[PDB]
Amino acid sequence: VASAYQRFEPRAYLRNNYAPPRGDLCNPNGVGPWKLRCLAQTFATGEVSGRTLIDIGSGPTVYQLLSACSHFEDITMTDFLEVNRQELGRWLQEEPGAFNWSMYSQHACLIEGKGECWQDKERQLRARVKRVLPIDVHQPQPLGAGSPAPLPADALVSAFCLEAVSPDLASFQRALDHITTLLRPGGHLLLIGALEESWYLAGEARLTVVPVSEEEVREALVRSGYKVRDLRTYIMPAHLQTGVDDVKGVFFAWAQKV
Ligand SMILES: Nc1ncnc2c1ncn2[C@@H]1O[C@H](CSCC[C@H](N)C(=O)O)[C@@H](O)[C@H]1O
Ligand SMILES: N[C@H]1CCc2ccccc2[C@@H]1O
Repeated sequence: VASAYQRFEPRAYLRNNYAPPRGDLCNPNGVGPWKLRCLAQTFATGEVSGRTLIDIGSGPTVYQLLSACSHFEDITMTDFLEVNRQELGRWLQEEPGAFNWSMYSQHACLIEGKGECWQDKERQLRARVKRVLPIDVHQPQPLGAGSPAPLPADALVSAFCLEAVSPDLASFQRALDHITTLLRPGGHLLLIGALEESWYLAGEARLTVVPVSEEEVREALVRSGYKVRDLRTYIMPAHLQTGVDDVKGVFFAWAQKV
């Protein structure tokens, strides 16, 4: 798969998944509002706390950290591609042509409901993201040996990565074992991913995906040494079925390392 991700277009991917219709957060029944709600509700329990946190396979997105950022002071974002990391930095610095995550930032404020303004939220996130590093979940030591990243992390967040870089179940399983080592025993893992998806586009690139079920994700979290605190499913409605992929649903898992 690694070679397929070489033709990956960050802007095409962002437009396919974070721009209307999926990027229209006005409909409370959309996938965006759901993902944000899961993340928000989870961090609102105050069980996922700590000093450091790592985002595995950040890609060119930041929504996966909006609620998280206020509970951890050292945030590490990662990704296998220079192009993505470049895109991340473009938003982190507020340079020209960064992607606009304001609609997302705003809804995270809505959902959390602490009266915070979206600029302060975006400001906090940009402040707590200390670094954007390269990563390969396939290497049994994903980040490397002398990674500038604090290890082990207190928590982990990963959205649409593992199943999007694994040819089959076993690879998905090992990939989890790999990143799972980056997590402190007792730490927390927040995994978001596609259910029963087998491909999705990113411009000229056509990525292969491993179709997984909710049950298969659960058993994989256990086999990796986690206590599944929560695991819910979102069924992709017709209006959000657009051709950019064949995803059937989206899963959210809150897992704690034994
Ligand atoms: N071997 C590998 N290990 C880790 N990440 C990889 C990888 N191969 C590709 N990736 C990256 O995994 C990402 C999958 S797309 C997911 C993007 C983002 N997390 C979101 O929620 O939308 C891409 O950014 C891709 O570059
Ligand atoms: N990889 C894709 C899979 C389908 C999907 C659906 C809603 C939100 C994100 C995504 C992933 O980026």
